[PDB]
Amino acid sequence: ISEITYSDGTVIASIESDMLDYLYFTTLAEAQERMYDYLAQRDNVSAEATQKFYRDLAAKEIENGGYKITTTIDQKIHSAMQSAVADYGYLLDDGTGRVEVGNVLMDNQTGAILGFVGGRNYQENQNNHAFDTKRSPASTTKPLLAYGIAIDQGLMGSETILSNYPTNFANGNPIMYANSKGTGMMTLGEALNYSWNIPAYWTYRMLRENGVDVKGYMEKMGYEIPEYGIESLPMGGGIEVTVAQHTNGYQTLANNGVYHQKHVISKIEAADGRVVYEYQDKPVQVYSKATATIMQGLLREVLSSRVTTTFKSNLTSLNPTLANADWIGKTGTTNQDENMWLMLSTPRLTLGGWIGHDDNHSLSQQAGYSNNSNYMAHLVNAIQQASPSIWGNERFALDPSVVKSEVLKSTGQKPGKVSVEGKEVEVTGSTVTSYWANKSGAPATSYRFAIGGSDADYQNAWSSIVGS
Amino acid sequence: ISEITYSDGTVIASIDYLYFTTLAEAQERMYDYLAQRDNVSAKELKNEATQKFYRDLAAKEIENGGYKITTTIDQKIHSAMQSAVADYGYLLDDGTGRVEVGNVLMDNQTGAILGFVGGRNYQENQNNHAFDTKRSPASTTKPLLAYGIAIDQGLMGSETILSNYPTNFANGNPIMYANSKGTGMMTLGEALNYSWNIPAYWTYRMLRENGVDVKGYMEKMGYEIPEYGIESLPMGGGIEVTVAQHTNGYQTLANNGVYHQKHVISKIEAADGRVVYEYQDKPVQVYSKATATIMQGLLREVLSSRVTTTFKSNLTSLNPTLANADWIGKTGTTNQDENMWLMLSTPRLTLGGWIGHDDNHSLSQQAGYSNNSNYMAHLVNAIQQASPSIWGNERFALDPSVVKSEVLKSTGQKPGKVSVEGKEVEVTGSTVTSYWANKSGAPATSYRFAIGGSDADYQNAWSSIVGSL
Ligand SMILES: *C(=O)[C@@H](C)NC(=O)c1ccccc1
Ligand SMILES: [Cl-]
Ligand SMILES: [Cl-]
Repeated sequence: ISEITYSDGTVIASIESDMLDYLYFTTLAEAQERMYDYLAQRDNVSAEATQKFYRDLAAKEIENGGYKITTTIDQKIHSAMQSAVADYGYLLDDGTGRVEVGNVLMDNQTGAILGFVGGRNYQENQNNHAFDTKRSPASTTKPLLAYGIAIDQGLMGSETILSNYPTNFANGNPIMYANSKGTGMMTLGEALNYSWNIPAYWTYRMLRENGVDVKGYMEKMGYEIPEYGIESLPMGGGIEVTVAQHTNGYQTLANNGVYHQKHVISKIEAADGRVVYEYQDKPVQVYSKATATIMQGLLREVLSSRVTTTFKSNLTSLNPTLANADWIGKTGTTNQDENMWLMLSTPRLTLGGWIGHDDNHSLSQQAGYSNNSNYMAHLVNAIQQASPSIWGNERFALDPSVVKSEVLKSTGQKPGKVSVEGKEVEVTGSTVTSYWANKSGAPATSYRFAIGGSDADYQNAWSSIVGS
Repeated sequence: ISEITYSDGTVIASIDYLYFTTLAEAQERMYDYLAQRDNVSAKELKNEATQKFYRDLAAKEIENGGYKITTTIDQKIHSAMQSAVADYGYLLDDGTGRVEVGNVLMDNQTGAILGFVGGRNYQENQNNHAFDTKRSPASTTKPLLAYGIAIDQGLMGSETILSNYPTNFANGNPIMYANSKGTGMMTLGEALNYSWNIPAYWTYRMLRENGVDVKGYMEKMGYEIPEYGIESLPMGGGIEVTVAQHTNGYQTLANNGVYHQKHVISKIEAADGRVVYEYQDKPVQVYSKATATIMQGLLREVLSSRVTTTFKSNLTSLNPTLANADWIGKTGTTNQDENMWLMLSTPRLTLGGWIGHDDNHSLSQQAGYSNNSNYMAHLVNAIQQASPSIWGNERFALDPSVVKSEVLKSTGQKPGKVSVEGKEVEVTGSTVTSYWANKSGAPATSYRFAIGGSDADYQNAWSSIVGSL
C-alpha cells in the first residue's frame, strides 16, 4: 500500500518486500534518500558509519508505512523513451560488441527529470547507465570548466584567439588531438566546433594563473572532482560523472546560467497529511546571463557545423520541423574512444547521452560522430511524437547586458598599434563583432594577443599577419 | 492508333512530364528516320525551313501511323519518383522562393533511363528540368575534365599533391573558393572532398601544357562545349548541361570508364512490325578501367567525408541498410549559389540531381549541402521501396590493371634524393600507397613534386618538409 506515481499521479508501482524496472529502483532509491534526511532531521542528528541504521529505517518507513511518493517522470515521454531504445538501440552496435547507453531528459526551468534510458534492456543487463555509472565527460567538459569560466571572468569573448600550436605536457609528452600535434591560432568557435585540446589546456592554465575559483563554479552545479591540479582536467582528465549530473551542468548553460538541482522525486506525503518532503525551488546563478547566452550561441554552431556530430543532418531527415527548433550541444570523445557523449538543449529541455561498454573497452572510431548522433536524433523524435510541444519553439538569445566589440579577425582584439620585432605597426584588416561578459568589452590588441603560445609561435603568427 | 509503353509493354498513352518527354524523344527519333529515308543529308539538314518541314512530318507520322513505341521507363520506379517529389519536394524550399528540381535515374550498364523528375509540379510549371534546362555543372565537372583526364594520361595518381596556394587569373583577379584566397599544398583526396578550386585550375592548365586532347574525352560522352580555352573551365565556367546528359558522364565513371549513350527510347515499330528505329548499343572506353576505378575510390570519400554533402547521414537515418550500399558521388555549386548538383552512383545505377530557380537567382548557402542532400536521400529511398533489388549491393573495386606505389605522404612521390636551395637532401617520412593508371606508377620525388605552385610557394613548402626531417 505504499505507492510510487508518475507526475500526473498515475501509479508506477506499490512497494512491498521478500527474501531469496529501471524506473522502480531509481525512484525508490531517491525516495529512500529523501526519507532518510527527513528521519535524520526529526531525530536531530548530525553525528556515525552507523549511519546506516538510518538507511535501514528509511527503507522500513516506506515499505511498511502508507506514503504517496510523487515523481517528476512523465509517463508518455518515459514510455516513448523505452520504446526508442528498444526499436533503435541496434543503431549503436558498431562491431565492437553490445554498446550500452544512458540518457536523461531534464526540464531546464526546474531540474526535474522527465524520462530516461537506463540501458539497452533491463532483463539482459541491470546496470543503471543513467544514474549510476560514472565516466569521463571528456570534451563536454570544456564549455563548463574552461571557456565558460574564462568568459565569465572577463578573460575572453566570443571571437577571442587561442593557440593550437604544438605544445607539451610538463613531462615532455606532446598534447594530442586524434593524430595531430597541433595547427596555429584559431577562434573560440573553431576551437569548439572541432573540439581541439591545446586551446582548452591553455584556457585552464590561464584560469589557474589568474587565481579563479574554478572549484566554486563546479561545486555549485554539484560536480565532485577530487583533484583540480591536473593539466588535462579541461579535457576531462581526472573527472568522472553520471549522465544525470552531467545533464544538470548543461541545464545550467541552457537556463541562462541558473542551476536547479536535478530531482526525480517532487513530493512525499503520509496518509495522515504529514508532507515528509517537498521539492523546494533553489535557483543558483552560476554563470552571469551574458556568459551563458554567449555560450549558447557558440554551442549552436558546434551542432550546425556538423564537424564532430551528424546530429542536425540525422534529425533533419527524420523530422525537418523539429530540426529547426533552436538546438545547441557539445560532443565528447575519450582518449581511446572508450566513451562518447552528446549533449543537446533547446531552451525548454536538456537531453544528455552517453554510450560505452561496461568493461571500458574501445568503441569504433565513429560511434560518437555517427552512431550515437543518429540514435539520439531518433530518441529526440520519439519524445516529440509523444509530446509534440515539449521541446518548445523559443530561441536562445543574447542577454541585453552582453557587451559588443569590433575586433580584428586576426587577433580578436580592437585594431591598434603594436610593436613587433622592436619596429612598430598599425594593425588593421577585416573585422568582426565579438561578445563579452565584462563591463569594458574586448581590449586593444597587445603583443601576446591570444590564450597561450610560445615566443616562436607568436613570432610565426605575427609575421604572417604583417603579411599585409 | 499510335501508342507509347513502359519497358514491359504496359501502356503509357495514345500518341505528364512522362508523356511529353517520351513523345518528344520519339519525334526526335522519327525525324532522324524520315531524314535518312528521304536521304536529305548534311548541309540541307541545317536549313531551318526544311528542319521545320521534317519536325512537322515526324509529329504527324506518330499520330497517323500506328507506331508501337517502347520506352526504357520502369513504371513502378518512375511513379515512386513522382510521389517522392510530391511528398518531399518541399524540403528543398529555402526562403528564396520556390526551388525547382531535376533528377534522372540511369542503368549504368546500358545507359537506359529508368525514371526521372521533371520538376516540382507539372500543372504549375511545365519546364522540364531533367531534359531541357541547361546550367553549369560547377564543381561536378572536376572529376571528369580535370582529375580523371590527368590520371588517365599518367600525369597523376590517388595521392599526388596539388597546390592550393593563392593564385591569380591572367587578368590579376585571385582564384576564390567561398571567401578564401586558398591554403597550401594538399592531396587529391582533400582537394576533391572540400572541392577546392585552385587545384582544378592547375590540373587543367597542365593538360593544356601537355597538349592533351580533352575535347576528345568530353565528346565521347556526348558533351557540347563551344570553347575549351577558358581558365575556369574545370570549375564549370563556359559549360552548361542538362541533367540527363550529365548523368551520362557519371554513368561512364561508374561503369568502369565505359560509356553508353543515354536514352528513353529503345524501339519504334511500324503498324506491321518493321522497325523504324531501335536502340543500338555502342560502348566506348572513355577512361581506362584503372582510371575510372581509381576515381570511384576517390568519389567514395567525397560522400563519406561529408564535407560538401550531408547525404550519407540523411540516408543513414532513413534506411541504414540502403546506406551501406557502396555509394560514390560529387557535389557542385555555382558562383553565387544559383545551381546546386549532387550526382550519386552504386555500381548498378547513377542518379543525377540539380536544383535552382528558373530565372537564375541565388539559392541559400546550404541549399546543396543540406537540402538537396536530404531530398535526394528521400528519393533514393522511394526508389528502393518501389523496386527493392534495384540499387544493388555490389562494391566498386580497383581494377587488377592499377599500379600501386609507396610515396611520401608529403610529396605524393617516391622517397629519395632531392636538391633544395643548393644542398641536396635525403627525403624520408611516413609513406602511403598511391594508385596510378600508367605502366610505371609514380616517379621519384623532384623539386616541383606537386601540380601547380609558384617558386615562393615551393620555398614555403620545402621549408616544412625539411624542418620535419
Ligand atoms: C573531446 O573529447 C574531443 C577530442 N572531441 C570530440 O568530441 C569528437 C567526437 C567524435 C568525433 C570527433 C571528435
Ligand atoms: Cl560512411
Ligand atoms: Cl552530416
